[PDB]
Amino acid sequence: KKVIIAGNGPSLKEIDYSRLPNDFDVFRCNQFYFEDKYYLGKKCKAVFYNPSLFFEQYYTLKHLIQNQEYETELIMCSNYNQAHLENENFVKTFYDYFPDAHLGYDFFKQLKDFNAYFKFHEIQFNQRITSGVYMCAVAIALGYKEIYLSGIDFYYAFDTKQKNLLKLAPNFKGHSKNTDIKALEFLEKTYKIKLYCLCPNSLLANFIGLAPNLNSNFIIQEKNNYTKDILIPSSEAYGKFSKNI
Ligand SMILES: CC(=O)N[C@@H]1[C@@H](O)[C@@H](F)[C@@](OP(=O)(O)OC[C@H]2O[C@@H](n3ccc(N)nc3=O)[C@H](O)[C@@H]2O)(C(=O)O)O[C@H]1[C@H](O)[C@H](O)CO
Repeated sequence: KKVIIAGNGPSLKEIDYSRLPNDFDVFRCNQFYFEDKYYLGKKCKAVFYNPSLFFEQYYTLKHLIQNQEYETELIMCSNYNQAHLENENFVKTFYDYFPDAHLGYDFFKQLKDFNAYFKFHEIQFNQRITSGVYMCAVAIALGYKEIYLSGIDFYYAFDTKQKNLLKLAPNFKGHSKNTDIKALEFLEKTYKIKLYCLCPNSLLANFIGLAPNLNSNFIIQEKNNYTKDILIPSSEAYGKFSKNI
């Protein structure tokens, strides 16, 4: 099966739906649910969240599901088993606090050469990949062979400036384009998989070849009265979780 991997950049709103593969799974990340339309449908194979806001995103995801705004088979925390990158207790107890979820590193680490490539450049040169790229590695580890990229623009497809998210991550007021491209090329080259770019106005199309024009239709379903901010747990919830925070 093929996979569409979506970051949340402007390009997400500029998909050339003519080039959509026949049959595919969808990977989403972080604040994908801020999208004002279902640019890639309601059904996710996997949603990926950063360790630092995992508690709050998992809580928000449960409401998205409850409220029939999205579905997802897998729930991934994009960790790396590095003390300077994420809380060691959170990781240690993860499956007991989030039993239907997965540590992304369980899959990421199956790519030995890429794990090594990433670890070296991060710890040595402070080269971090974005989640778009992390999702790619995990996809390859699950045996996907064709990856179609959207929403990756090297710095959203929506107003991210929402009260709760601003409270949790005040930086919504590390990375580079090159670091991401070099990682993608490395993955393509080393693991013999195919990258495609679904967004021809994206700066990404300079680097990855355009997915092929089939004559695909896609219905972009509208959203109303939808969850467009992350939800915050109660202070008693944080109390209980606190060893892991
Ligand atoms: C403030 C802060 O912490 N920003 C980071 C950001 O530097 C980046 F690390 C990332 O990406 P995030 O912004 O959510 O966007 C999701 C992914 O979509 C692609 N994208 C999006 C917008 C854009 N203009 N150009 C892009 O390329 C990138 O592949 C990105 O990783 C991430 O984990 O990769 O996550 C956010 C937050 O940690 C997260 O949103 C909190 O839940």
